[PDB]
Amino acid sequence: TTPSMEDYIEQIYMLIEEKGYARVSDIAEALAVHPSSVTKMVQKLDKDEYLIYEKYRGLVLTSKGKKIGKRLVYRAELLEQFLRIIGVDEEKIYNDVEGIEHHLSWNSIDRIGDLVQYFEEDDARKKDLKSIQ
Amino acid sequence: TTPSMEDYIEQIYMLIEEKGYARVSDIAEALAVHPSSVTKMVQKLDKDEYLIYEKYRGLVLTSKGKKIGKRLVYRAELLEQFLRIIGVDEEKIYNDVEGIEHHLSWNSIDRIGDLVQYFEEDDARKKDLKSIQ
Ligand SMILES: [Mn+2]
Ligand SMILES: [Mn+2]
Ligand SMILES: [Mn+2]
Ligand SMILES: [Mn+2]
Repeated sequence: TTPSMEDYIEQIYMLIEEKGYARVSDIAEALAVHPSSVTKMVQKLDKDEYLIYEKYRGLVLTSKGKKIGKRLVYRAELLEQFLRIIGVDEEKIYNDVEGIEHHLSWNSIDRIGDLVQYFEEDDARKKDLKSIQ
Repeated sequence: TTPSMEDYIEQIYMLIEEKGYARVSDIAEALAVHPSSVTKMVQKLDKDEYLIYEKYRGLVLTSKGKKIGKRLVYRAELLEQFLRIIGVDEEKIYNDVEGIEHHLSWNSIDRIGDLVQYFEEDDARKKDLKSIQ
């Protein structure tokens, strides 16, 4: 998966979970992309077997698509939590995560996860960190 | 500056500091790039006034090029220190930093810097973090 591919699967996952389906119109709006570009990507993902097209619904995710999707959602969520814990401007967190999410090994994600846990279990660690700012 | 542009300036800075000059041969080898691609980039950076060409030397950095270069070197160094502190596999740190460095605001770098300081001033914080792993 490329960065674009990962953003599409993650965005299709978010849509099924929150609403109940993925149509190309919703993808185009959400991702800030042209509708025909979504078509060419849906093709790639279908052939690479990340998704199926159901007839009177829209895009459904395969078994593989859903495993990848949930992993992508988790990663984005953790990175946001991480930048929020460390004190990054709220306005900047989403732009940072949008870019950095594709360029970290899972080993880094594993370790960022442990770092989040470190701060979550003792509030005094967070206060100490914030005193340095 | 694009990601490629930032990698070129940072790599030209590292070369002047460590050796004494930047030639295109050294850039091509270091960046894993074709020699004629370096030429087309040196052109961009010259026109955008990040570097000059001195006659019996090679690429020298402008005033602007050196300010940017040192900022890029600092950022890469801090991110490595950061991933090292959090326990990322040594083999993976450089690949992660190579990618993520271009997609973080300075506000994030400022805050990662404070996080590094947090761990550097009390060794017990590091031990606590490592016990979670
Ligand atoms: Mn994303
Ligand atoms: Mn993204
Ligand atoms: Mn670099
Ligand atoms: Mn890079």
